[PDB]
Amino acid sequence: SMSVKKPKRDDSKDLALCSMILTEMETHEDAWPFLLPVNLKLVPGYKKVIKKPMDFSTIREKLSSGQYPNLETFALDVRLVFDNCETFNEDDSDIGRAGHNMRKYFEKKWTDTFK
Repeated sequence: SMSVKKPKRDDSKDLALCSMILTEMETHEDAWPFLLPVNLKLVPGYKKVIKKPMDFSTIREKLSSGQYPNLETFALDVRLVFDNCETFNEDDSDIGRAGHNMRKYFEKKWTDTFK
């Protein structure tokens, strides 16, 4: 509350560390459904159904330009990429399985780096 604060967690390396995680997600062999925005002209149903599209390139641009106020807003956009994928793709598809694999990979890196 006013003039009463928990001890200051060091957040000075968060930008760099989120960049490294994002590099490792970019270079994973199952990243290919997630590298670029879904083409809304060429994928019937996507625009109407997926209210907030998100992809790795868009997270990279937001990160590089100071559009994440903190490390949690960064994790929300990463998770959004996988929630969107589950919304549109069957579990038993190459893309559906890719999404599950990447989400696992992300959550471990996140825990090991920050928890």
